[PDB]
Amino acid sequence: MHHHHHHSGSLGDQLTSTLASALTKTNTLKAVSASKPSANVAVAIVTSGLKKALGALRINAGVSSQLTSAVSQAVANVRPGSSPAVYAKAIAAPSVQILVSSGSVNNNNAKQVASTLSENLVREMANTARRYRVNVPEASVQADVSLVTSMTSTFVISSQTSVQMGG
Repeated sequence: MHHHHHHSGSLGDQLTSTLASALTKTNTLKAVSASKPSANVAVAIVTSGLKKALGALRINAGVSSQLTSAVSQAVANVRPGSSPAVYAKAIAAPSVQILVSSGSVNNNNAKQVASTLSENLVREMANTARRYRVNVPEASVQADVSLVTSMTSTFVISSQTSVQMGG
């Protein structure tokens, strides 16, 4: 819908691939996914992490408001009983599309925002999950934050046309 066609790999495409991939191996997602709670609580959990993530990145309230509305829709569509792969994707897809449309993420900070957003999102997501019979030990959450962050730390956008006028 917002993604590009084909040339240098859309920025959102890579962000979602990594963001979803990391969240797919995060207890914060495997615990809630395996718990098979419900789209009702799942939406509230994701929103909690989205608010903190965007708030920590000084993201405009306007864009941060629509991002939550969309992310919640996708997450509320996957329905309960679905692997953490679909949930993470339903939160990154609508996140990258809006993050890129608002300029909140570009070909230079995407790695930073992806690490911080996921770091705060995963942390908050777990906190809320606890109230939904999905408690998570700080020992596990910490690993999820370091894992998602490490992935971005070495995130390189394979885009040929990435000239910012410098030569």
